[PDB]
Amino acid sequence: RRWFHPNITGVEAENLLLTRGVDGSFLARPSKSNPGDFTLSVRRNGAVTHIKIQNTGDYYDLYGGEKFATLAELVQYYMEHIELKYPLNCADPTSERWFHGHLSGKEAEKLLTEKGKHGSFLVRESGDFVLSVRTGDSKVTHVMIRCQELKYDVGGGERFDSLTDLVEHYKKNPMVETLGTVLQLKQPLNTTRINAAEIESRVRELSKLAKQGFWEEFETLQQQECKLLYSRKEGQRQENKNKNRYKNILPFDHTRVVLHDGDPNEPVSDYINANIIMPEFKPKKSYIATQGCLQNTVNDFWRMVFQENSRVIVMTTKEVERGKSKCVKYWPDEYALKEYGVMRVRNVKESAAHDYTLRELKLSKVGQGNTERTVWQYHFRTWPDHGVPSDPGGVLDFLEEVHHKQESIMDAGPVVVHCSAGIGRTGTFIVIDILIDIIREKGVDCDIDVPKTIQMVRSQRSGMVQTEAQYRFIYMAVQHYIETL
Ligand SMILES: CC1(N)CCN(c2cnc(-c3cccc(Cl)c3Cl)c(N)n2)CC1
Repeated sequence: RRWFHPNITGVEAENLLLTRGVDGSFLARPSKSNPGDFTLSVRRNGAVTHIKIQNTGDYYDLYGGEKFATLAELVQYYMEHIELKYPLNCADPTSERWFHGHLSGKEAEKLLTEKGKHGSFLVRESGDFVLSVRTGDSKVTHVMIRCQELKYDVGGGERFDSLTDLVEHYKKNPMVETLGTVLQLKQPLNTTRINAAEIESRVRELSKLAKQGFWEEFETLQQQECKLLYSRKEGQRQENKNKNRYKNILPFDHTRVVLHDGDPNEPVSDYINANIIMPEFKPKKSYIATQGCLQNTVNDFWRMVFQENSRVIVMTTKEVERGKSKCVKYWPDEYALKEYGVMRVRNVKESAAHDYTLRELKLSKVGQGNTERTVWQYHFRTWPDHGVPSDPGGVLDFLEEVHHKQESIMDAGPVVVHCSAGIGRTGTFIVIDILIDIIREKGVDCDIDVPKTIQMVRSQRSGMVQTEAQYRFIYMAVQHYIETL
């Protein structure tokens, strides 16, 4: 993911492509003219083209292109399909997990001693740098990194174009001390795990200017999304193409929900754009993250709910937003009964609350009375069209009610969560739910690691949690939950 430059202007991007690139060279960067937006800068016929990528929270929407779950998925699509031929690699180490810019040696030794383990390492500024590694069961070793005539070295041997190239080389070819100690660079020092009780302190520190600390942390998490390019073959099958709301936003094959007992006369009846999400990766405290139904996928949706024994559905979109259909109406009007293929649904009662509507549904298979179960649909109706709510209170009160409903039901299957694409708002609600559940069981004195949790959810469905605004909202929601305990 070296084609992503987090700190360059459009002029710097043009100058980089015109002087260090060739026709077909490209890079992506965050927008400066509209923070929250991105730009794909591409060299074609000796000139540079700047293409806008927008993300208001649901997907990356490339101008003159398609809608994607991650920037890595976007780039992989066009590199395997204006030509994107040559990534122009970024030498900036700001978004590396192990880079701690202006941090002192005293503080760095305190962090490796209190939070490190064998092979924990960090790189900090001295124009020179220091590589600090903990080894043992123990001790801290400091390796001086010289910057001489724009290249990096540890005092001998090879000279690197970037700290990234230097760190990767010494991860592959470890330094050995003359008495035998292997300076193993096993893992970056963990600085994001916090005690839940100290959430306020961390939010305060992250709200300070780095763009704030939140931006730096979120972009270091995005840098790791190239580790998550898992296969999505099933969603690409001709037979499944029109079952996807967005052509290129697909479920990973390894976690997709497989639909069994399909119409024997239907060649492909096992697909739905949905993934099982398991915390720390029981059916009960698991989730199904899915897209908003299409008219042709309503029956598949109900086959999924029935098969998985799901008793709670969380809908985080209106049916229509900004004049566009985000989810078809897959449930009957209040008091009505409808058949969706082999599935029969009665809408028993609707209850309106400030931020949401609850629909008590009875789902059963046609011809089998004894299969009836109640499915509780919580429909969050006040999420803004773009961005996130200004206050997490409403979302928390809603999740608290959803949690208690699910907890009250013996052997309930995973909670189904959906929005439009099923990755932005969906991923945001699931992550908040996972984090608050840890504070429920383990109490205020528990460890929480927001980016670790999100990377874990993102390994089960593409792009869960889309934006820096949602990333900050997750911290704000955890903070508010702890503050009202
Ligand atoms: C100051 C700095 N340059 C930015 C903040 N920082 C970190 C570190 N680690 C993560 C992390 C944690 C768990 C899983 C994943 Cl995948 C990630 Cl990437 C993160 N998001 N930010 C430290 C370096």
